[PDB]
Amino acid sequence: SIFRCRQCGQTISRRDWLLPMGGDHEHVVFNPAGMIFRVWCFSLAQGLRLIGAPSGEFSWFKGYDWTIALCGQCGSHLGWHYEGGSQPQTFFGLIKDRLAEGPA
Ligand SMILES: COc1cc(N)ccc1C(=O)N[C@H]1CCC(=O)NC1=O
Ligand SMILES: [Zn+2]
Repeated sequence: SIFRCRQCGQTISRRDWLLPMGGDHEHVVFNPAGMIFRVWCFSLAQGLRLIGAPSGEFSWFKGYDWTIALCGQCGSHLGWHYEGGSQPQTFFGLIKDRLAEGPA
């Protein structure tokens, strides 16, 4: 039911907050460095630190700009916050294998 940071246990999100963007909460993507991510979209998340200002470059999600989202506790890269778009205006794309799932 709750997702925590796999490295340190910081409280991050909830299964209840999964968001099906374009029909699926799961999206498999690669960046310009060829890294493949299995990204789960969430309407809401907490315990992150968003670093820098948003960028639209190479955005996986049409009409959204991204900011890097670290674990606010341990600084591990957990995904991205997306903003600037429509319906919803914002959401989080978190890297599923960087989270741990477990009880409330
Ligand atoms: C400018 O993107 C990068 C450049 C690099 N040299 C290395 C990595 C990234 C990177 O992971 N970009 C991601 C951000 C999220 C997004 O939606 N799409 C991406 O492609
Ligand atoms: Zn952490």
